[PDB]
Amino acid sequence: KPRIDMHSHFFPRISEQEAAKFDANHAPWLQVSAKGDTGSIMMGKNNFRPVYQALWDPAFRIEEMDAQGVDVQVTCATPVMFGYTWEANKAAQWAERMNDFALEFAAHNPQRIKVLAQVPLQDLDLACKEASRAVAAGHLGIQIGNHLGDKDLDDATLEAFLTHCANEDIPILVHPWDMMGGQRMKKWMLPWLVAMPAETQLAILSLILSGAFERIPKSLKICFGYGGGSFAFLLGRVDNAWRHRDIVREDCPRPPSEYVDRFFVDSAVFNPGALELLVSVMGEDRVMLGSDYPFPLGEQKIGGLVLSSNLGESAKDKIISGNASKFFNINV
Amino acid sequence: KPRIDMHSHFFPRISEQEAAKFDANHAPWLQVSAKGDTGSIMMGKNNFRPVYQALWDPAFRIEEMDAQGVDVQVTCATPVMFGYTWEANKAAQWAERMNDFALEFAAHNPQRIKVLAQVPLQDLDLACKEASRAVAAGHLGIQIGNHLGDKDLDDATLEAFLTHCANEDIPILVHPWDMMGGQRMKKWMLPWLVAMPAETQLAILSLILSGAFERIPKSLKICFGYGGGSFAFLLGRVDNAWRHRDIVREDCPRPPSEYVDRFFVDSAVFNPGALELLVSVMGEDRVMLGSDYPFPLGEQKIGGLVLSSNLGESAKDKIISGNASKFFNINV
Ligand SMILES: [Co+2]
Ligand SMILES: [Co+2]
Repeated sequence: KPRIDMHSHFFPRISEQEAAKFDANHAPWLQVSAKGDTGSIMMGKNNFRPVYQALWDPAFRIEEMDAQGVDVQVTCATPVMFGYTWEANKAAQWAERMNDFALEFAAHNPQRIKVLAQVPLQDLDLACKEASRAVAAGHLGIQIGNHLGDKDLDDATLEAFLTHCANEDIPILVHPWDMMGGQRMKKWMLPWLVAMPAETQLAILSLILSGAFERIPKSLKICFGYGGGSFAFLLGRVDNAWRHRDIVREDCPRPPSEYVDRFFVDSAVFNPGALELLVSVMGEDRVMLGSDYPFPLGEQKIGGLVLSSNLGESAKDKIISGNASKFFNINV
Repeated sequence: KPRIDMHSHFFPRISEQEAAKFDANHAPWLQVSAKGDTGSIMMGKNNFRPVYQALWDPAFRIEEMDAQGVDVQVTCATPVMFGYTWEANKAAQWAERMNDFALEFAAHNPQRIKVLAQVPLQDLDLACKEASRAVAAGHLGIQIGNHLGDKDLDDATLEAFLTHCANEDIPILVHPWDMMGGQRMKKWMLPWLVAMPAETQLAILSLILSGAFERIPKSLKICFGYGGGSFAFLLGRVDNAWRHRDIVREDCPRPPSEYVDRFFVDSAVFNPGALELLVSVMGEDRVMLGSDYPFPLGEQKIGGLVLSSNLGESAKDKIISGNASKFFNINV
């Protein structure tokens, strides 16, 4: 059985002065130490995140997959590369540059490294073009942020994008980014612990309660990061509301929990009971191993949590291999 | 066996002028309709929120209690009553009558109807003043908003307040209000499904990761509303972050999951699996039955989820009744 990890990120070699050529405050670039082993994602002139080789260097990444026992890894852009706020033609350009970088990275060993495209989502026309092009060019689908400022997934532009992908049999992974919280969550990585899972839950819900899933064709393949946030756990609150308020029910014809057959989630929930509640709510067919490699708060032993749970033989196979094979049409 | 509902709310009978004497524009009052079965919480001259009778009628509440088999019920201010933005010294008094009004509602019957108080939390001194006098007066503890603007519970000022309450041996129910989200959660009661649980989780993690518990004594009896939100579901992720980053660990000397013996949660989670997972995280002694009566999104069949679960019979007894009596001081 081949182990598949479908949530991992990369960042290419981009010089400071080139990030500038797009935007001197918000275009990210990669400062690497001369040692070669480490560096940081930068932002204008500011440190954004400490990183290490496996992020940019595909050769190095292979050992680490050998070491982890990971055969096939589907990887994508680091969310900070998204460029969703920017002027649209630069973002469309930026995306095309990055999705090419990504193809290269994978070319090192295209059998074992698969990529996902980023798109200039603030512009529906350019975004569908990049989606279609980049999948022509090798990508197995797209990764988008869960929202566009105060447009959430129920917005018509975002729905139309999912609908473009649906119609072209292009899979989508949705990653939270640009977290709500303004000024309250500056210490202890709260943005990662509180805002992020709520962000993701809210992507799922914006689609459910807006009646979006009645409009998007049933053939869409859409997956949600980090177990779909707290979605599964708060699903009962959601149904309850739905049953007792017209305003909650107005746009959503079926109970919200009936819609769990319309998307997938990854496995990264960091706890045996959570994963089980998750697989319980979602079904063993809709969960995929993702690790969030190679970041500090990803699963440092990939598959560990699944490999050693109270779970089905076939279910574990589905989660570590089966599900993702189909979702991404990876020839097992 | 005597069922206790420790999460409910009231609004008082304040005459517009006898209210506006505080703020002609922002002090909330209650308008009682034609028949007498329906109302509206009014803001100065504005229609804020319509309301059914049991929010204001103690005599009527009793009948509904008897109909549910609730023997004792603890009720607190509706979040609109808070006024944590308001000029301290004014609210210091405004809180006082809110709390006297409360006692006035709990006068009709004290064996069965119990009160917690609100405070002018924006000024520490006035709030500490008020809590003590209000408890002395006959309130059983207090209810606070989870946050005050950008000021979360890791605040030395808030922390101080809680340490005060532990020392005077006063219990505290934490409720989420004034939800994060800016312009984003506008339909389908999204703030209540997403913002609310995130907020409650934020409040709990604020104490844990800030180190607040290594400075606040074991004597604080603090409960968090709505099952602690998504806290118990996401605990796995926090322990993982903590293990993997210095900034998560920097102020919290022990793994976050160990602090689960320093607080309580109510049980309003509206799902069998969620409840068991939550008791699995918190234990039978730290989960109390709360309905959120009389709001529509409260539990209809009060106690139903607990009584309908595969849990230890005496565990059931503790949620329903045992724990709350100890926690609040309710004669069995
Ligand atoms: Co990620
Ligand atoms: Co409430």
